[PDB]
Amino acid sequence: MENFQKVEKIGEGTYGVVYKARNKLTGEVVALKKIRTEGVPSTAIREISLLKELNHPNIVKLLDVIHTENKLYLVFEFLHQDLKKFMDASALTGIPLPLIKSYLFQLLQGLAFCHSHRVLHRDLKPQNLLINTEGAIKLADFGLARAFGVPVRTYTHEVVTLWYRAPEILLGCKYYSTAVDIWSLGCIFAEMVTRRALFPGDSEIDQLFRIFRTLGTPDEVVWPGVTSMPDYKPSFPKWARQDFSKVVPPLDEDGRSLLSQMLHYDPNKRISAKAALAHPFFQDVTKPVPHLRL
Ligand SMILES: NC(=O)c1cc([N+](=O)[O-])c(Cl)cc1NCc1cncnc1
Repeated sequence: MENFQKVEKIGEGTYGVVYKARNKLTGEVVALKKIRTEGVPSTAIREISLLKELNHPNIVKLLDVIHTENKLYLVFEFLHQDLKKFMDASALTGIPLPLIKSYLFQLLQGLAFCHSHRVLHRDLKPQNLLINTEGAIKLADFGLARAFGVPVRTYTHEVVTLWYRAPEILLGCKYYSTAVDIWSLGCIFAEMVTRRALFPGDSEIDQLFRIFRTLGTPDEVVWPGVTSMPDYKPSFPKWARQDFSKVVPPLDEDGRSLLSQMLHYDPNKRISAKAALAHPFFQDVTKPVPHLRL
C-alpha cells in the first residue's frame, strides 16, 4: 500500500514474501520484500538503514527500508534472474569458463567491498546472486543475517539450504568472520564448474560429513583449535582428504589452486576476497555477455 503497484509475486523469500512492484511515482520497477515477526526490533531497523549506504556495482542496492504496522518492507533494485535458475538453464552445456571467471571475479569485488566496510553476508547461495543482460552479477541480502542474528528459516516452513555453510558454523562457532562468505563462494565456484552442488547435505551432520569425506576430517594440524569447537565430537569418523583433481574436474590448476584456498578449513588460513582477486586465475578475466532468456 502507498505508492506501490504489485506486478507479481517473485517468491517465498528468505525473510518473507517477495513481489516485483512498480513505484507509481518514479515509475521504477523494484523488488519488494515483506518481512515478518510481530515486533520487529528497533535495533534491526537502524542496522538495516545503515545498509542503504552500502553501494557498489556488485551489490544489489537497498533503495528503502519501510517500517510500518507489524511488517518491515525492504525495497531493492530489481534484477530479472538469479544464478540458481541460470545454472539450471545452463545444465546441459555448462556455463562457459570465461563467464564463470567473470562472475567469480565480480562476486569477489563485491565481497571485498562489503568486508572492508565490516559487513558480512553469512548466507551466500546461488539464489542470492542476481544477474542481468549486461554480464553483471550482484550479491543480494548482504547484512540482513546480522541485523537479525540468526535467520533460521523463511516464513512458510521451507527447508533451509545448508550446502554453502562454512564448517566453523556447522561446528557451532558463535562468531562469524568474513571467511564464511569466501567458503560459500568457493562452493558456488565449484558448482558452476561441475554443474553439481559440491556438498549437498540434507542435515547439519550430513553437511559436515560430506565436507569431511571430500576434504578430510579436520584435525589440530590443519585447523588449530578445531577439537575445542562447540559441536566437535571426538567420535567424528576420520576420513582421508581427496584430490581436487577429482573434486572439480576438469578445472585447471589455477582454478583448483584458488578453490583450495577458498576452502581451507581454518578460517584464518582461508584466502581473503582482496587476495583472491590477485590470484593468477584472473590473469585473463574478461566480461562476457550471458545468453539470458527472460
Ligand atoms: N532484487 C531482486 O530483483 C530480487 C529480490 C528478491 N528478494 O528475495 O528480495 C528475489 Cl527472491 C528475487 C529478485 N530478483 C530475481 C528474480 C526476479 N524475478 C523472477 N525470478 C527471479
